[PDB]
Amino acid sequence: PDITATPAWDALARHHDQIGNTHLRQFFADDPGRGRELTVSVGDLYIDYSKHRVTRETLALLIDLARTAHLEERRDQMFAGVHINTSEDRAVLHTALRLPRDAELVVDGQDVVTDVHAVLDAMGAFTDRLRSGEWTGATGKRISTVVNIGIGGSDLGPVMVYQALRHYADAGISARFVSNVDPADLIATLADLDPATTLFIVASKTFSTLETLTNATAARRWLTDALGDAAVSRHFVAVSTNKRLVDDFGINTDNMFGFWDWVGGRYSVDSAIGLSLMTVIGRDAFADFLAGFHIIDRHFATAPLESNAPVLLGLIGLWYSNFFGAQSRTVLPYSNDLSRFPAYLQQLTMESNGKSTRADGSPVSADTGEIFWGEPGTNGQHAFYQLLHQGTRLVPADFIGFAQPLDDLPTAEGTGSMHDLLMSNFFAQTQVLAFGKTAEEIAADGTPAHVVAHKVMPGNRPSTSILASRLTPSVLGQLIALYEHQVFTEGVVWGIDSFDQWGVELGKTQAKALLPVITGAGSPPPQSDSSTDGLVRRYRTERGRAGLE
Amino acid sequence: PDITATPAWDALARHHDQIGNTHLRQFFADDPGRGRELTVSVGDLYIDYSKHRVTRETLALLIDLARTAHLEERRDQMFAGVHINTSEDRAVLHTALRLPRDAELVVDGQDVVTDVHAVLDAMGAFTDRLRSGEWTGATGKRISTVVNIGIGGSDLGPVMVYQALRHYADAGISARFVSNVDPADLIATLADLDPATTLFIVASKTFSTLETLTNATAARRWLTDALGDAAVSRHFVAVSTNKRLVDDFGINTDNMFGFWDWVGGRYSVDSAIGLSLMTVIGRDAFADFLAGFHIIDRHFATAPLESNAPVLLGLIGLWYSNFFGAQSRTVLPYSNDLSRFPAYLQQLTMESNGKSTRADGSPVSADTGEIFWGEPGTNGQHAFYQLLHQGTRLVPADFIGFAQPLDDLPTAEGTGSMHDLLMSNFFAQTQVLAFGKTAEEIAADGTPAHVVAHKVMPGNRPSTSILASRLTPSVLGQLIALYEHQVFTEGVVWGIDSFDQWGVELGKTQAKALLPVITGAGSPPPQSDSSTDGLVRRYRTERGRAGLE
Repeated sequence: PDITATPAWDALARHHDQIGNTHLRQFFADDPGRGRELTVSVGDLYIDYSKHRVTRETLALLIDLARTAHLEERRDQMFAGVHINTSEDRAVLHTALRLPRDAELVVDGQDVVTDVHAVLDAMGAFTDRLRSGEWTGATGKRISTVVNIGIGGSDLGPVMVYQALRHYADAGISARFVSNVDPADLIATLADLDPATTLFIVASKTFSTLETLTNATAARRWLTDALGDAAVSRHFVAVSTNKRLVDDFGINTDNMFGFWDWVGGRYSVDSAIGLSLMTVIGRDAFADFLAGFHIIDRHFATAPLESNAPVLLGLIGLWYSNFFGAQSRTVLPYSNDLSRFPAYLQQLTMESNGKSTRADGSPVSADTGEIFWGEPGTNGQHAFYQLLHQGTRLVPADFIGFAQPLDDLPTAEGTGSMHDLLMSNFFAQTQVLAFGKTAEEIAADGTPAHVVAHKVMPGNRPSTSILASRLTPSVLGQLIALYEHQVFTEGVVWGIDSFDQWGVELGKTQAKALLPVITGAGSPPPQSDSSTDGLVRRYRTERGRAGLE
Repeated sequence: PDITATPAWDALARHHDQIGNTHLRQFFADDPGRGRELTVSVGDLYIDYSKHRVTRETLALLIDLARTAHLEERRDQMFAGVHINTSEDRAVLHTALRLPRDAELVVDGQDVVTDVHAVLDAMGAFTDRLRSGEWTGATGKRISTVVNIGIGGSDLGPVMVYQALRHYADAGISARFVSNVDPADLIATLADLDPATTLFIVASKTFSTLETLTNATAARRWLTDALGDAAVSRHFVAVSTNKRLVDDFGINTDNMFGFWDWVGGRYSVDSAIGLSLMTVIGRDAFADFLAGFHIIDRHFATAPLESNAPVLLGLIGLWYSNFFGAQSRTVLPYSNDLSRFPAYLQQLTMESNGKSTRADGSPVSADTGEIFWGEPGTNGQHAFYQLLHQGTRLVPADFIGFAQPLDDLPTAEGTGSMHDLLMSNFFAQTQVLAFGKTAEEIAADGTPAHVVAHKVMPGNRPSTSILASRLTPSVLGQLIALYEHQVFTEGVVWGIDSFDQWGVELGKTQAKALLPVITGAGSPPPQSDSSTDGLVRRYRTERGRAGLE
């Protein structure tokens, strides 16, 4: 049914009519204990959601909305393996990817636990050979660089996760990632690499993906030109499900690591898609990574809604989006290693919840999925916080930070801690965003009167602070799972299908159709519209093709 | 005066009441020639703005708004060097940075043309020595890596620009960039570097910037531990204005390259801040870079508003933001080398126009500056276009592309062009975003009826396509200038000061104040609010400091 027509929804509209313009200064004045009580401690995460424009009543009303949407039933249905991906009629079981070996799960006649660990064991064995040097190139050398080839779910994860756990790379092998069909990507990434010490991971479920196979074939030519035709088998492995395409790409079929239809691309990093990560950090650390997801899964499934982190956060997001009209949310990890985290969340969130259709197929009556964007902390601070502070836009913000640093350096006087410098910003920014600074408060500073107005900080800019104990594989897994389940709760509330992605098909087929137009001999026929018609013609002349056109 | 109260503004509101729900399919049906006529060819740029929700009447009304805001007067006033940065009472003369040697410009008693080229010559001379090997390290070797240290305007430019013009690096020296105060940044970037062949560029106008000087001092310790104390002078240079801090950092004062108060950080890359770029591509290519800005400057200053690219684009942006309520704009360069372009534009646009105050100091009556975000094309496509296509958000989109590739590879059959593959997407995506696909059109495809609704592409998602001839230093300069002037036109219309950034000060001073709280002996006093109070305490325990607390 339409969530927008329920009493819970109306109750929230009326509530917003009352507190929608209330300032965080007043929220805190009225609610002294919120700083301690509107928090959730789970796993290695301390989650403080108190700097939000909510009362205890808001939270209860939001939770009411969740219950009328049957969040808990749908949640159980996902874990159990019912086909909640309605438009495609399939299960949604990324959560199964991180289940302990001893877990019990049979779905549609498949024992997924056994299938999952079978692949993980095979990855562990292959990867061990690489890290030990039992696996060698076509000439005698050990592999020192793994280069992943994929797009979307097959790239954003592997890259973010490699950068995030950089400190845990312990086998002297590094990784690179080639995703764009722009040939500049492949050419730049292979420039300084020795083919004899380089091994390729070609990641695609069908093994027919246009960019990936195009990139992979060019890489194969590079490898073969150097090492010969038979060398393919020890410089190429596949994360795929298609045994007959992998061979006969030249890849040995037992160097093919699979994953299933019930794991979506944007949910795939904890599957065989994480092969490159396991390569650089090892099967054990990889297992700690999976364990971190599981902690949050366990918490999502068992905790009451009132104390359920991903649910509360998802609901608070919806509060701003549907009732304040905030079009976007910004994620700001205070960690250079997490610099690709916001880009990862972009696919997770926007490809999941960027929908206009309910699961049944009826049109939505309200906004669905927010724009997600950000940059790591103390870079973003100097780039766009000006707008966060003094802009005209409501942008709920997630601050993510780590208490303990992995490595540290002294300040400029040769004492103290650069990490403490980092984190002083982490705490101050949310404080300043929330409460701001008045004209009177600025005037008391001694600022010239006519300058005061330009310095005024209106505040009321809300944030969640997530303070993890330390950046570890488990903690990374905890963070990803945390967001996966927020995405789930917002989706269920809106009644959309957040596990399909039909919106990308047409772009692919239309590109295939336009290719001969920009490539073929002789002038193109009139196109569908005068804009692409003019653009295609200019493209032809500019590529040196329209002499005679 | 308040732009929102003028007849031009009201005329636009009434116009929006009429065409605000009109679909691009109808816009094009009614206006067959728009594909050719709503374009501007300038420099090496072909700019097609026809896929926008505008009629010829919209454009005239938007241009009327511009004139009532005195865009052209303010524009001339900027070039001339009047103090349009009202809150700080200073000139805004980044445009002077790319003036030919023979140009005539005296402002406030300063001959800026002479001052500009003096610095450029000095950079040319220093940089030539590096590229030729006349400049050597403290041991006898040539410099093979330059590492820039800065934040904000002193980082985003140098990084984006190095990656964009990667193909033009021709002297065998590479570059790296260290911006975060998170020590992980410095530690990761220096890990595999030989101090004897490494040279540092420390970029900051005051040379007192907290992150930068902290990073720089740690780097100095790394360099000195290896090469000795006197080695500083040939491994450190400064882009700064403070001769007495540069020395006595240990840097030779004639290895200090300056820039002026009238160039803002987010407008500084074509100044001495571009030193690292000049190092890898040479003073000549650097001059072509500046020339590209100048072409667009010349065009901005002379072209009539009806055919003035940055003005039309700025106005169209405002149309969506102020009259459709679009909170963000996405920039999607189909080029892996331009992968950091969207992040660069984030600072340019949001730090400029994220304001709530007019130049006089009065409060704005409408939204000011949009959220800018994006990722390079064929990555973003697989990450978030799902939402662009089937989402619920209006996100005007800028597609940027290049006709000629720098280097190319064949497709998977060993013929054709990967670059043409890239560009087929470039043309198809805008086409699909604009016009979409109906239920009837999908049903005719053979799709099962109950699946049809999930595949529907509502379209009406607008875009500008910018097709540059080729990615060159000049073309990069043209693109940056193009955006600088859009930012200018939107700012002038809103009547804000887009060249100050007061909103960042408080965050800095509050971080300085919170530092002793998280660092000092003994438990912190009650903080300003219960959230930072709880967070600081958790931080202490987690860093191993609250034994006894």
